[PDB]
Amino acid sequence: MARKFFVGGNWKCNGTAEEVKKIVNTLNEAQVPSQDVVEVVVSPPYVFLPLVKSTLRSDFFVAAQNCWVKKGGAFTGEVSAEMLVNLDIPWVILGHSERRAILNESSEFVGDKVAYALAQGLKVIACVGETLEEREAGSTMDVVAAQTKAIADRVTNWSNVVIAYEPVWAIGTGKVASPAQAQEVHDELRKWLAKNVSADVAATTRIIYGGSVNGGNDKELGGQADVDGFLVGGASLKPEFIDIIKAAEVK
Amino acid sequence: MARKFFVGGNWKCNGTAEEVKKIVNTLNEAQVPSQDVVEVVVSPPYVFLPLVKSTLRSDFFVAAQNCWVKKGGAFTGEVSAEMLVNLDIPWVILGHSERRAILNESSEFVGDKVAYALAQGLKVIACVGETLEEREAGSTMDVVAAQTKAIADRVTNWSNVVIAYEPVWAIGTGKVASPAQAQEVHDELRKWLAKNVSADVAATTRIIYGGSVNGGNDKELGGQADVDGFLVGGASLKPEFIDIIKAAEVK
Ligand code: NA
Ligand code: NA
Repeated sequence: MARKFFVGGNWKCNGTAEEVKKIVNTLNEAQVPSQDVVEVVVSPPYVFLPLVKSTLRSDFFVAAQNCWVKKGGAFTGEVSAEMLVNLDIPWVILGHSERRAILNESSEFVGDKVAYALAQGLKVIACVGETLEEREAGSTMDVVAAQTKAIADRVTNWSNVVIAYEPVWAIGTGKVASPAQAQEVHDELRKWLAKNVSADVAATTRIIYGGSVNGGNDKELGGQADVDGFLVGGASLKPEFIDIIKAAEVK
Repeated sequence: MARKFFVGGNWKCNGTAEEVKKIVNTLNEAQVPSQDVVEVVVSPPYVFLPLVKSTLRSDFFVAAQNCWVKKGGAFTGEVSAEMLVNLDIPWVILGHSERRAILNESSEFVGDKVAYALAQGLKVIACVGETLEEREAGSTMDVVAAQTKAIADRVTNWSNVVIAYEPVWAIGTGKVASPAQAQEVHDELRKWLAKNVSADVAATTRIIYGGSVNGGNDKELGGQADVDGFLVGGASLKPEFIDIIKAAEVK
C-alpha cells in the first residue's frame, strides 16, 4: 500500500498566546485533502501544547519539538515523554538539526530519545541531515547513514517513525536545493533502510523533506518517488502552510 | 532594610495534570507568613506553566525552570524569555546544577541567559555550586566565584536577581551538609559580591540555600546570618513545602 503523505509544521521558538489562537483558527477553517490522502502534524513550543491540543481540529495532530532521553525526575528544565502522553500529545520531533548543532545533541543521544519516546507510545519525527561542509567533503550519505544507524540500532518497530531529511547545507547558506537533489538523498536513504533494516521497513516508512518548501517547489518535491511529504519551518506559522498541505493532492 | 526571606520550589521534571491540580489546591489552602515576611515562587515544567499561573493563589509567583539565551526564532525545542513574559510568568531559574552538569551549560552561557532574561523583565534565580571533587580539591570558592563572576560581568542591575547556592557535593553523595557549612559558603559569596560588585549589592541580594531542606534543618539554616531562604527540590511537590515556607517566621 502506498505511503500516506505526511505534512509536519515545526513552529520552532515562536509564538504568543494571541498569535497561536490566530494560527489555530486559520487551521480550523482550512479545507484540505482527506485523512486518507494526508496526515497533518503541527508542533508548537512546550508552553502552548495544552492550548493547541485543546483548540485544534481533531483531524490534525500535535507534536512536541523535543523531549527528554529517559524517565523524568531530577532534570531541571526538561519535559519527559510520559508528560507528553499525560497531556495527550501524540507526536514528538527528535534530532532536529538545530538541536544537533546548537544544543550539541549527539547521534546516540538522539537515538536513545527516539527509543524512549516510542516505548512510551509517542510517534516520532526523527530528523537527520548534513551540513554544507559535510556535503562539499563528499560525506552526505556517510553522515546521513551514521545518524540513521544510531537510531536504527535502538528501534525494533518502525511503525510509529517518520524520518525527516534536512538539507542543512541549503538552509541559510546561499545554496538552493533542487527537487532532484532531494530525491537523490531520499532514494539513497531508503535503500540504506532496505539493506540495514528490511525491505518492508524501507517500503513503508515515510521519509519527508525538511528543506525550504513553498508554492514554487511543493508539487515538484511531493511528486518525487521517495519524498513522502514535508517538515515545514517558517511557513508553518502562516496561511501558506495550508497550501503546502494541499500539495498532497494528485488528481 | 533586612532582606526578605525567599522560598522557591523547583518541581524539576515531574508532574501530571492531576498531580499539578492537587499541588496547586494544597498551596491555595495553605496558611503561611505574610507577604512582608516571605516571597514564595513555584516552578513547574514548561507544559504546566499556563495551568499553574491560571489557578495558583495570586500571592505566590510562578517560575520557569529554564529559558533560551537570546531572542526566539530558529531554536527548535527552546522557550524564549519573551514567551514567558507573554504568558505572564514572572520568574525563571537559570544555571541549575543539573543543566550545568547534564546539559553542559557553561558559566558564560548561563551568564548570557541571566542578562537576556533580566533585559526582558524577568526575575531570575541564578544558581551556582561545586561538586564533591571540586570541594575535596579545595576549590569551593574558586568554583563558586568563577560561576558568579560570569553572571556578574553581564549584570548591571541586581534588583531582580536571587542567587541560589547548591551544595552539589552533598546531593546524592553520602555527605550531609550542616547549617554551618552552608553559612560559610553564603558568607564568602556575599563577601565576594561586596568586593566585585558593591557593598550595597552584597547587602541587598538574597542568597538562598539549594541543598536538602526539611523539618530537621529549615529553622537552623534559615536563621544563619547569610542564608536568606531556600531553593527546594522534591519537597516542593509535597505538603512539606508549606512547612518550609513557615520557617521564614521568627517570632
Ligand atoms: Na512522493
Ligand atoms: Na537568615
